[PDB]
Amino acid sequence: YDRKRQDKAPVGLKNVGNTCWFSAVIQSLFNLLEFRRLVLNYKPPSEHRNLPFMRELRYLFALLVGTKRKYVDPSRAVEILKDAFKSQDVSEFTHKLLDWLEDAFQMKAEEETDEEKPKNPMVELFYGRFLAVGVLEGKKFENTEMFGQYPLQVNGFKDLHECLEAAMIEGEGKSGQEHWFTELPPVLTFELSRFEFNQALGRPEKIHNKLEFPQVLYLDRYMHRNREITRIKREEIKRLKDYLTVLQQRLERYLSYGSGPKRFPLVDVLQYALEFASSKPVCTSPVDSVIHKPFTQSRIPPDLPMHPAPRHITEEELSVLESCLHRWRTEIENDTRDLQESISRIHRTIELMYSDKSMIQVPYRLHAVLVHEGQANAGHYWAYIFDHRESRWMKYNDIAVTKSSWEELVRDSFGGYRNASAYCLMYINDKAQFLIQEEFNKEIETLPPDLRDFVEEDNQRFEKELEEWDAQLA
Amino acid sequence: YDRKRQDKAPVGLKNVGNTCWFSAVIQSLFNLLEFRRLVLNYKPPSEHRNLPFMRELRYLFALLVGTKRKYVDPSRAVEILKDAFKSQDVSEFTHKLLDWLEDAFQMKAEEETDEEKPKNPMVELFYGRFLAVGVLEGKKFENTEMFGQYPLQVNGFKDLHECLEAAMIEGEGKSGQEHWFTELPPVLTFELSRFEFNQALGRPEKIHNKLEFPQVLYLDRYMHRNREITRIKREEIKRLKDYLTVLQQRLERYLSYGSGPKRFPLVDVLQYALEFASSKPVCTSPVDSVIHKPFTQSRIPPDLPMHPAPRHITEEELSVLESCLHRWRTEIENDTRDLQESISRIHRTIELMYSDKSMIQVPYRLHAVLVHEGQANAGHYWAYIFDHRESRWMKYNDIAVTKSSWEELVRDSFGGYRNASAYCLMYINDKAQFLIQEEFNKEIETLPPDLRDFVEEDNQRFEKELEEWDAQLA
Amino acid sequence: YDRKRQDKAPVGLKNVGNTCWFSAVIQSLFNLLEFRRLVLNYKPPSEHRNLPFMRELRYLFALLVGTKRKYVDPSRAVEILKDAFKSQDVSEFTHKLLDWLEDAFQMKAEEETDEEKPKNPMVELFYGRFLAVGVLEGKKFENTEMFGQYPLQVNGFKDLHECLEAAMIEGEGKSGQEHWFTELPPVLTFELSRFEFNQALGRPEKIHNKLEFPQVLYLDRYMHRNREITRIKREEIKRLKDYLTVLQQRLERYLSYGSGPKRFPLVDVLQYALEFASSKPVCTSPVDSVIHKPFTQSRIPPDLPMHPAPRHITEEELSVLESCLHRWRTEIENDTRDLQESISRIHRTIELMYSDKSMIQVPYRLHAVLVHEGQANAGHYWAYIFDHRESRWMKYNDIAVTKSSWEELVRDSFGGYRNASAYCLMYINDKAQFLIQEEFNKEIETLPPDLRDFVEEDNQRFEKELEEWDAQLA
Amino acid sequence: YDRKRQDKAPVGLKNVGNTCWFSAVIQSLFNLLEFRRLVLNYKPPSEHRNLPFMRELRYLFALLVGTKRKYVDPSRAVEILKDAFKSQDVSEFTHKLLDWLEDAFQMKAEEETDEEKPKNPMVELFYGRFLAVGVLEGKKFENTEMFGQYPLQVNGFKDLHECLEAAMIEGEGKSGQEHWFTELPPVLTFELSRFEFNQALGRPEKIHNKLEFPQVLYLDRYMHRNREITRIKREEIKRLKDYLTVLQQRLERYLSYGSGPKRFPLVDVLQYALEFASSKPVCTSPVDSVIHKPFTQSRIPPDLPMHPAPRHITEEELSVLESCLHRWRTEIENDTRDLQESISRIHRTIELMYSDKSMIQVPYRLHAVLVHEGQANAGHYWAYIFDHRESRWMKYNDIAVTKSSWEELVRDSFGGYRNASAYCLMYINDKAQFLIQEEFNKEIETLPPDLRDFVEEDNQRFEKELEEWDAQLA
Repeated sequence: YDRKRQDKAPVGLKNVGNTCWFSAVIQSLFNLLEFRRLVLNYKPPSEHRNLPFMRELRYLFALLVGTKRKYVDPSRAVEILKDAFKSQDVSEFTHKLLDWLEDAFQMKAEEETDEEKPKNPMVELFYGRFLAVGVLEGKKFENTEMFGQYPLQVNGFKDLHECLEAAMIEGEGKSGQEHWFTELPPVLTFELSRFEFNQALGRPEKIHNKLEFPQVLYLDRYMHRNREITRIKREEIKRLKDYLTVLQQRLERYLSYGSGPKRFPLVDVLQYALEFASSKPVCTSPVDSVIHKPFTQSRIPPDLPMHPAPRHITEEELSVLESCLHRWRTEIENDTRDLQESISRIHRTIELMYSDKSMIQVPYRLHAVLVHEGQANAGHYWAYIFDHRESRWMKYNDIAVTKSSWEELVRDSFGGYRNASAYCLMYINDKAQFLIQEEFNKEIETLPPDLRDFVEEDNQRFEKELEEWDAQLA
Repeated sequence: YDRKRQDKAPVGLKNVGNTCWFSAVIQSLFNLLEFRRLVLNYKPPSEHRNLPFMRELRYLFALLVGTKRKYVDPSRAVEILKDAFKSQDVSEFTHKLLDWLEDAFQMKAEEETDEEKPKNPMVELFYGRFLAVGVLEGKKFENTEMFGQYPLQVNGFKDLHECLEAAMIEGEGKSGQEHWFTELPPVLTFELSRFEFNQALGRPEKIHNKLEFPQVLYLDRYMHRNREITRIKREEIKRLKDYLTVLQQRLERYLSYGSGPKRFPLVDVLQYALEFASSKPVCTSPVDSVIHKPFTQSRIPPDLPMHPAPRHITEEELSVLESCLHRWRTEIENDTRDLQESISRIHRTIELMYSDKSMIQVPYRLHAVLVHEGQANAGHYWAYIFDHRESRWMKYNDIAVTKSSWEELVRDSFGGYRNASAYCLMYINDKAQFLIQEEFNKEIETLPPDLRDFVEEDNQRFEKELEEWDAQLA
Repeated sequence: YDRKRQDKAPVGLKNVGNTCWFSAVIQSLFNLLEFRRLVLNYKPPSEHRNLPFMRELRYLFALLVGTKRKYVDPSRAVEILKDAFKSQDVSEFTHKLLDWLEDAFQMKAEEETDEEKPKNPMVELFYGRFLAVGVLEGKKFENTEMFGQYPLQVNGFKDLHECLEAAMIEGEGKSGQEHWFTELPPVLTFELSRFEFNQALGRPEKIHNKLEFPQVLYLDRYMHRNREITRIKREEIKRLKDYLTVLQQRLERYLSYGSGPKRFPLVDVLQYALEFASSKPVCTSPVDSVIHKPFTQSRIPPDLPMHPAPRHITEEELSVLESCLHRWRTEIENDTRDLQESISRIHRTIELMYSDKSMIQVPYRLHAVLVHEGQANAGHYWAYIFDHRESRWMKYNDIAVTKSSWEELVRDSFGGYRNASAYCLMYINDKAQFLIQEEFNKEIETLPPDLRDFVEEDNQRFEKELEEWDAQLA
Repeated sequence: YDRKRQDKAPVGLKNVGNTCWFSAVIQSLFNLLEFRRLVLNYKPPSEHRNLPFMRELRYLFALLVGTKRKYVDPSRAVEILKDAFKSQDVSEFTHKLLDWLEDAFQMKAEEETDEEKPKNPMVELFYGRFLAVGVLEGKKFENTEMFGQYPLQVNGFKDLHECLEAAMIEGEGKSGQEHWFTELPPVLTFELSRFEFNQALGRPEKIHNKLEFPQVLYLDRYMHRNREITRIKREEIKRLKDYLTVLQQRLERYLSYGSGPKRFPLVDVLQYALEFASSKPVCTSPVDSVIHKPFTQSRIPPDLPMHPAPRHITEEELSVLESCLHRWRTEIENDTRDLQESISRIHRTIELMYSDKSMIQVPYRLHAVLVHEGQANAGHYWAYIFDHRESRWMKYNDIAVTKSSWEELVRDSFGGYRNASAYCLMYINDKAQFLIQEEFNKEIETLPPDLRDFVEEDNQRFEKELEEWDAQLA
């Protein structure tokens, strides 16, 4: 019973009161290096639980870098935003934790207002600004606004793009609105709300559709720059979707054919008709070591007529049927093929609509995925985070930080597969490569003298416990 | 908080360590009046936990008759057979409880061996004797044996008779065995073992087939008296079952027709063929307030050709098809009918095989059903018991004895429906009407002076608690 | 090959060009006696295919009464309304056939305009008049109108009443409309349109919901007389339906419980939890003739721990769980019961809403049901008709008129069960008992001298063919 | 209407009386070059329909090589083996067609018995010899025998190897038998019999299990050479299969857990228990533009208690449950993982058992696959054949020879997917590369002078029809 790091790995967090949402959200910010620098180069500049929190955060980050031991107890910092709702959501606890930083980095960026007016390095990372072409009542309206995480809703949609286009267009002398981005943050986050009313049940629940999202997300379609072209693509998309719907309907009828309540493939009914016509006729079905030549069939049953076959049939009734059906069967076997082939193409076309230079210009690496299993109020949470340097997806589940994969991530995050599902996606701008994923070079020993001390004391303190482990063999 | 009987109802039992199997089995014996007399007319005659048990049983029966309060704590008596396995099944606990009585009623029937040799009134009720026509190895063998509850196994069978015939015949210079009853007990019990190995799983589990049993059971087929006729019926049964199997196979083919992996009703394939032939032809399906007269149809769609229809067709291709199919359809529509009708009859015949005078002569009332929900070692148990006098099925679940029904009973007991299922059936001989269901007449006050006292003391003691309930309003 | 009537049964019709809709609709009018009298007491009074049709109809009715032979060829009469669309629906063919009669009985009721103005005995039977409380635009509007068959639409509804209420109320400064009957015909017909668009498919198809209808239909709720009370019931109905919806939602959650995508009965999860807690603990599951006493169980497996069981458990962890779950299980087992019981009651209440004297006063016998299997343009049709006198449902399928049942009728007519389904219901007023189902008494030989002759000639002509059948044995 | 070859492609066959089995089997032999040489270098050497057949075969092969036109009418040759059953199977028609060749190549190999005794070049290709270690009755027996196509049966098996091992071992003082190959043909064929009795139905039908087979088949395990090692592997295989069965059983219980008839994943029951315990308590459930911060959730419902939650709960009932379940859940979540992981490994191990040098030494290219859709007597047939030179799978369906793929082939041949399924597999020895797939080099014009003439005449004759096609524009 003495378990430390392993070859200087990443360190997890023992979360304390099933408040895992913390470890999830922290580990995401911690692995975003620029923000980690910001938190370590912060001192209290000279709601005021604000500042002792960020001190203990500073202390926990320090620990997360230069501890020798497997995990840390962040409860020191948690306890702070915990009692801060006394005198009660899970997504308010965080909303405050972001206010605290937003406000606290405003405070320490106000040390150079000696010759100046404000500018906030946290708000520089997360927030951006989108324009709103709102033709809201007869007359046109055009509001540009600030935005944090863009919230997206998930019901119905297959992929993220689908899920986003539709989340940015509302309505449409007919009122209406459409968004476009003006300025993206470098650290772009999305919310995926799966909550929806369940009429069968009483109340609103998590939807469970699979919703898939890319490792690389190209945002260029969603901006004023390409406002003109996008809008033109979007028509063609719709007019195509419209088309395949007709093909899909017209296909369904081949596949699911019949006037009755149970319906079968037309292919199969024609095939099975001719089988019965071609069946050897009958009148009374209510009372009763060998060497094989190359292309032969052993075991082929005797051709004794039975079961259902027709009672009689002309030679010139048969060969009419055989002409008619065996022709039609092929008329279907192809029409089906052509309808599937027609659709595949139209799908392909829609896939590629936004796919070349000019529209492959604003790429984003998926950095972190926050996933949640369980009920609305009470869940478990955890996170997937890209290593970047080692270039591998890492799964941060409270104490335990495992090397993971995209394939694994997918099973948890997309939904449908497990009970779990993703709720925050966190993308970072590829172009802003090192504004976020740099390591300020000069040439544990990478920390301010404040923290470098504490972390080393607390190392040594934990070291003694190991001297005491092999000294406790005798 | 003071709840007594209601209009002198039946009284339940607070079972103590999820040992409900007790309340179940006791309440069954208690409601069997003759046995209840026996237990009340027993005094210790002059493994010897045997006797103080039966004293406390005597005391609990007394209570069950003449208490004024809703239930009794039988733990006094339970505790006795509980520690009796120290120095561990649930179906050994009972096996001992029956030994105790069997042995203890032998003891007090040995008070009149002054001029005599033995005879046991308990063993007179439960036990009977069956003969064994065993042609076990070349030569014939014929063993008559005593039997308690006949154990039956349940896998596969629909009804109890099926479940019993097959449980009494084993095998068949070929070895073999068959049982017949010689002497039935008046109080005939059956075990229904649902345990069987589950190859998919590891280990043996409860089967869940529905298995149904009658309110009145006629045993005459199962005896030496009718040995000759039964054996003759059993042939005809088999030779009929054999027959309907052919009808059922030959039917299946009409219903589930096709050479492929998915197969459909022949009726429907012929119907849907003619629909397609009769469909209005087409060449290019891969690229594109009113008064109503009596028998009209509004809303009948326009006849515009579409979707799948054939590319061309002669007038004399059509009317060949129409002749051929519309004929065959009717050839099937009838063959089906005749095959179903043939089967119904054969079923009927088998139902009635053992159904008239000479074979309606040994009837048994289902008296009690013991049912069990839950796993093999740990369950819940309860019982259904016929009132006889009030003539209503009563559901005895530990503390709570509710007026119930045959329909309800059926849902718990038969299996398939709920998780629960019956494991003991307890039938009583109709002819032996009052040897069991009498009430020895003379003309609470129906009990020996011993018990009449205790029960009345303990009444009064419980009465004071009620004086203390309305006296505790102030 | 000579097949005549059987004991003077009813006679069918060999329909000629899969125009069965004729035999269906005719046999319905023929069995409605008053209308049959009308057609036989019609002579051409002195679109003029009108009159030679009705002559051949007169001749076919005559035949249907007094033929000795099994069926008749009505093609003489069919041919007439057939070519009448040359110079093309199936429900126009009939619409004309009704115009012809409607107009032709107007012609022969105009023989007593010598001292008078019109009155039409056909129109007297079929047609009625309904009022329209239409609050159509701000201001109120109130139109009474004539009506033939009331057309009803079927999607969604369970029973006919449901299917009718909703068919008589449209909408609802908000526009709206509601119908009530003013004057019912004695011979009240309804259309059941099952056609609806099928978005999955291309085009509109037959719906297949089961829709049930009564043998006796009480119309009183649907009239101005009870306009006040009905409207009051309809509120209470709605406010109850509203209520049970809440009960049904709140029930669903007990039955289909879980945060995940697959959800199970809460009962079962609690039951299966306690089974696992109560399972005998284990640490390493990834690498490895007897007399039976009455209430015992043979074959109960050994209790060897295995498979999944927990790794460890306190005695005071167990009995907390056992207290908590075994309590909750019962809290659910009852809540479920109470919710089902609550619903049953509310259903009952709604069933009886319109059920006593004052609302059991306008009864209608279902006289005939017209059913149709097959596609929109091309079907098969047939009819069920109540005998009244013999008091038995008769199934008229082209040539073949069989004794049938309500149970059989139900399978064809209601939908869901077979491919077939009913499209016209024909009810008759119970009170107008003999205006329709009389037989004008005086005391084959029940026909005018015209027809009595022809029918007897044509009898004799058919008789000779039978003299020629036993004379053709030699 | 004049359609010839396309860029000198392969030529199909218009089969004549739904006798496609011919085109199938011929095109397979034709594309096997050595056999094609044999048939072209055959002249009648000097049942005697034998020889004029092979003349017309010679003529049809000639045509298949050097025709300019799209297909050929082989009916000349078919007609010959057709009437040869007059004075009636489909797999006798072929059995004769192979006898004819077998016998006819014996005849023309008997032209060099001037100094010799026999040797047959056809029989050299197809036939081989297998040994039979038969311990048939107490004493051992050892028969080596000739064999043509090895017939395999398909029920149950997944892959061909499985399907073959089991087809070569029969039984096992206990009788028994096992085969091993002694001498393989270079052109090794297998039969896949899918016919089996269908007890539910009447009679034997095609099974539809997917059965998969490789493009490259390594036969070394199936021979006397490796008799010793194979037998040793086969034990270890069995003892492993035995093992995973235990793992699979022990897994099933985690996944499909419950005492009742419906059973659910243990994971899910524990998860859903804790959800309900953790549900916010309740007493009466039978009667009643914003900027979002980064990691927040909008739309999270209010926490108002409802529906099912428990009636009450201690703080120290809760945290016992939470300890107990949240622990156990993880105990399962891992045990599952370990059991799946254990199995994957054991599967892998079995896959590789026969997989390295010494057992990768006798490789066979799948050359041709013959597939058949339809009923036992009446089917459609077609073939897939590897090009070798162009190195692409070609689908030969009567007239129409299309460029195809392994992926496509798989859909037709393996079964389960379509109605069709493969019945002959034809493998060729990789090592015997050119004994079969050579082209005897020297340096249409590749044919004897006999055939070179006819084929060119018949070319020119067909050429005139094209002069007549553009000359028939005017």
